[PDB]
Amino acid sequence: HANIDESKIKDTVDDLIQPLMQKNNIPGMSVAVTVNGKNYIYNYGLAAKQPQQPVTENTLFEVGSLSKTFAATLASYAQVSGKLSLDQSVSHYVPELRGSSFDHVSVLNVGTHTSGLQLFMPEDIKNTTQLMAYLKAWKPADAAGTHRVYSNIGTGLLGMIAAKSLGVSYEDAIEKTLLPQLGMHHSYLKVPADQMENYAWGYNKKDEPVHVNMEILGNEAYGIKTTSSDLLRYVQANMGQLKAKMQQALTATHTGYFKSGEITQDLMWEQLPYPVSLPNLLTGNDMAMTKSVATPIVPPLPPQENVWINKTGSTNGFGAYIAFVPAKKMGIVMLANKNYSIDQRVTVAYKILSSL
Repeated sequence: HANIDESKIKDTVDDLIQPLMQKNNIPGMSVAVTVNGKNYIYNYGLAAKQPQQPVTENTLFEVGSLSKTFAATLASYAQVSGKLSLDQSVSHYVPELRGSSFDHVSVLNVGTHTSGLQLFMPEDIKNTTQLMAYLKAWKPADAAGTHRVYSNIGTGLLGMIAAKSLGVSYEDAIEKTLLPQLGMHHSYLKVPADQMENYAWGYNKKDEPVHVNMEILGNEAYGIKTTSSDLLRYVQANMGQLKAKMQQALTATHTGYFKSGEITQDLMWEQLPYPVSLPNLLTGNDMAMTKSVATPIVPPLPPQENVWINKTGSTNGFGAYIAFVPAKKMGIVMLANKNYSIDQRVTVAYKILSSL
């Protein structure tokens, strides 16, 4: 249609996403954009190849490490409810780690990837007893609070501590409290039977259909399955656009606690100044697997409007990205059932938001 922006936006998104899916052999995608208070959802391709099933408004994707921001939101909710202090040590909340290295690791450290815990849970840890034995014996290579090492284990502790401070399991905290209060009714840690037909298959490097296997503390770090529509609601809630403790909690996760390279590290969210240069955005999204120096921001930077806030997420079979700019009330969710390179996710999102 002439003189309407939904047709302009669809043209921009189609022109970027269709060649992206072709050249990377991505079976299906959903892209959700919010601007000017309006929501636009674009679906492409196949949720499953055999039997064939299209991506629909109801399609659930694994979001991988986007899940970390829900653990942060829960910790922030516990903090605004008076149940959790981020500067206290991890062993203050987990008494079985009293006398270990976690006497000198704060909850803020695990919420900002500055504890020094490694990226991946050791593969032979499968129950709580083995987990506690590992954590009691662990020692970081540098003092907690000096370096940033992106960590699934640290995120797991953040979520576990937040849930315990609220008196519930993490799964209960997310599925019975957090997601319902956000109005995200088609977001799950465990997909129910009536939604299994909507659960897209992921396609791995060998193009085999795969679903993520949930291991210990996995819900906190990589467990969320959701629709692009529910995640767009999450983005809008993070920008204060929807109809008080929960809004306070969402906003407070945007507090800036450490500088590392080009990014400001918030509570799991990461941010860059806006307007953002694409080179710095690409550099800031290439920090997933290496150690970097981390410098505290004290007093912490309050949640800002004039910033680009983002998070990548991946599993073996899926690739996701969220970015939003509160000053412009604009945001994007990109979900795919193949794990394609982060530089391509970020570049497409930059091009789409810059077109608005």
